[PDB]
Amino acid sequence: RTKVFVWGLNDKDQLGGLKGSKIKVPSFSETLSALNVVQVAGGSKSLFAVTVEGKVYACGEATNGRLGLGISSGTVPIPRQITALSSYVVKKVAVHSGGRHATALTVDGKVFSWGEGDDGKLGHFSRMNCDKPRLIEALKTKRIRDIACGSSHSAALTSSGELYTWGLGEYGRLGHGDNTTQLKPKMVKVLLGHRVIQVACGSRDAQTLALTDEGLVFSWGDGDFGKLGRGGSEGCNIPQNIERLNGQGVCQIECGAQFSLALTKSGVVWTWGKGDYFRLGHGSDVHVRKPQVVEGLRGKKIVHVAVGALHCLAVTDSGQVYAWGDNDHGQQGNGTTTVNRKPTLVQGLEGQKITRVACGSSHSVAWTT
Repeated sequence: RTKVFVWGLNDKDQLGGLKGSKIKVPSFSETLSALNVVQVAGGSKSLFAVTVEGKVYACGEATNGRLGLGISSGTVPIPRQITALSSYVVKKVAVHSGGRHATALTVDGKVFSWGEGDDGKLGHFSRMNCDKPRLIEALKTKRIRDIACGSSHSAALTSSGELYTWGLGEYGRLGHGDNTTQLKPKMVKVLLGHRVIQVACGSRDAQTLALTDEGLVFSWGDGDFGKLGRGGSEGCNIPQNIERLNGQGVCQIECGAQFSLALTKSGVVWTWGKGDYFRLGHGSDVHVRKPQVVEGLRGKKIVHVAVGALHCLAVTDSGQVYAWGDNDHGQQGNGTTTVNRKPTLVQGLEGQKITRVACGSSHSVAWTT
């Protein structure tokens, strides 16, 4: 039994079966709790769940085929299974919080993509949309161990540590030294000789992050608001090391809208980038152009984080969920629509030892094991 809780925006039933549009307090999801979820992932007004059986369920806005259920208009208000993937064991779904396309990675290392096909982010040597998932033929020969999607590009990394990016080339987010759109996965040759073990992709004029098995964090792409983490606002189409995070023990990296977040093995959260609407968690809405420790969580061992467009969630080792950022749609889970300028204990989860959070554009998810 895996207890799942949702809140935030529900205008397109992306919360999976709640009445109302601004769910302001976490709410037990009967649909999602029944599935026995291993992962929940949130896209643009969309929700995905990977069950312990390896199946995938989707709900939310159907526009652009973002749900992979064979339709490209309307809404799916009850989680439905992505039967295209029924004969595979899916281990993970990657979607950006402001995303209209996604990928699924199977346990044997095959990768499927579906949704909006603009700028080639699906990886099928085209710009076609895909209403149902399709095997990224280009990666058949590679054992893929992780995936990430931005709003306009996608990434996959192999067991050996090589990183592939593809999709919209503009502002250098792909990391190949030019700004050329890539319609098929292309290997980031600069990161060879580093074992890349995780990657994260942003939205709109986007950055990209990579993490190596030695703790090194790399960033590239759009530089606006200092989201690349090296000060100023200069973009870069070549992966550059974020010197400040070296030796910190970074173990997870995420990209919200125009900002970056890192979590360390010892439990520290670092954020940087665009500060508007308090998405960084430092108590003010100024930009932060090199990574800064989120002081409001000092002394709380954070074990899992998730980022939406303008909000963050962090789980403590004791099962408490802290949120910060914008609250126009109740995604803070403080029972109001008041912004959390600093990390704030989420309401209505006491007694529930939460181990995982996820976010979509303006909604939130917490669940147990």
